[PDB]
Amino acid sequence: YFQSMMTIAVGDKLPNATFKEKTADGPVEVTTELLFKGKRVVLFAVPGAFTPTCSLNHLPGYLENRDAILARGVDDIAVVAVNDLHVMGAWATHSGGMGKIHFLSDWNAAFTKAIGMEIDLSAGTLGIRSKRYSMLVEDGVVKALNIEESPGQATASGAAAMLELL
Repeated sequence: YFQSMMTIAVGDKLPNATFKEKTADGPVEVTTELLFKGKRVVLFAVPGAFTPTCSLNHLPGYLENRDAILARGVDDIAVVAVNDLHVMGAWATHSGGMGKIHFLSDWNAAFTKAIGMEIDLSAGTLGIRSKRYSMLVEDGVVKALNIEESPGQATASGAAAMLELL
């Protein structure tokens, strides 16, 4: 039932998008151009801020492995979620990730939908969200892509697995 006409893959360019983000300096708007162009970026997506797999497992892994990741030729790290910007900002602060990593709000799932990564987690009270995935993006181009078949899993898309790819 979901649109699979386009499903992002290795080799594809990311569509243009804008993300809102609460930084310590204030609320800002991040474009895909600004984020990705001329850069090697690790992007991971989570079903939901403050949800257990996302908060206890997926994100802490990237925060624990941040320095090791950046030291392997990566300019930036971002997490994206279909959450509003205030929840994203609160999650940045409470996870201890504020200022270490981008926290990108894809509130209406515009980006997520565009790349064909929607998932229905209605039963868990989440509604329409992003699949869990990680990707290595080089000047806006997908070079490595790890999509979880199950949102309760975070290994293939985890920081430890990403480090092995770099």
